[PDB]
Amino acid sequence: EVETFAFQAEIAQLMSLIINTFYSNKEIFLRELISNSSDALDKIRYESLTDPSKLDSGKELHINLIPNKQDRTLTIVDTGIGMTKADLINNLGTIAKSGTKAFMEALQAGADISMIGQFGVGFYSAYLVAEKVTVITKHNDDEQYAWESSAGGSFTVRTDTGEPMGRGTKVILHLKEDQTEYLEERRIKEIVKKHSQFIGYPITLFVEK
Repeated sequence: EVETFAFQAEIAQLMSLIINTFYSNKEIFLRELISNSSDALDKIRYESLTDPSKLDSGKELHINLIPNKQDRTLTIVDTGIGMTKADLINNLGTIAKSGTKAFMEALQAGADISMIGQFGVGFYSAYLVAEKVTVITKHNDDEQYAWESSAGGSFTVRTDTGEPMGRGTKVILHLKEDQTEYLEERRIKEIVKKHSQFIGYPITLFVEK
């Protein structure tokens, strides 16, 4: 049972700008997603300070990067607070309407696409490198859900029957054909060291057979 939704017009505009603008510095997508994971981990850590049972769904607070060359996917897994169904529908827990408004003024007033995370909408930088994004998420207060979009103005939400997650978020990037450098170990390591060297959670880069 799959529900299909229209993006708000402003978010559709943000996504088309990300997809259509010539902009070579695509690697920042990974910094933005890792920063989102760190923010999500901070949130469940804070809740756990006054309620330890918040971590009954998993005590480890971490970020995994899982490349798969056969599937042409890069998956960013975190054990943060996760998202409810309502969060997913409401632009993956972001204030994306007002954030987009600010970002697009900045782009005409000098800024470039790499500054996107300063406006709270860094998630959508995934579409610099992905033709499709799948988000699997589990929040303590809701069931496990899958969000998905290939842009084009719509996204889907369904209950996820896949592998149970415990708590957190998985962002599956179905990479564009010309963006497979982001599956190579040495490229991912370089980007993490350049842009994510001070993230306060372990980031484990998985290797492949």
